[PDB]
Amino acid sequence: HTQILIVEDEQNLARFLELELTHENYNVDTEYDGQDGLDKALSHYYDLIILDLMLPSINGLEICRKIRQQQSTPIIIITAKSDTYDKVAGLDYGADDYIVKPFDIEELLARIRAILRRQ
Repeated sequence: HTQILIVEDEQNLARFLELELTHENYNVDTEYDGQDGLDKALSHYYDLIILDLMLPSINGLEICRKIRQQQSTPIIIITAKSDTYDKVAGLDYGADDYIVKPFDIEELLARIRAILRRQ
């Protein structure tokens, strides 16, 4: 059973993502703080981690780099706002995909599938 960690401080969006991913037979853990999210990722192996760029305590870009120092775990960054520099930084720091809002859940789910195929 595939395990996903969501690190998202916007509780409405965190809840939407959890519900939609659970409906696809994913087991989902959620953290609402950037440091709790980093701590959780480093203490348990997930199949894929979704990070919001804009997180409290430590932002998603910096969480991504710290995870990737220690693990090969797939990472997707999602964000409300971002230009090409932000995207390039996120992918260069270890993200496997980088998605700007608004996005349709069907695209997120397909990109998860595409990443997990190769694991």
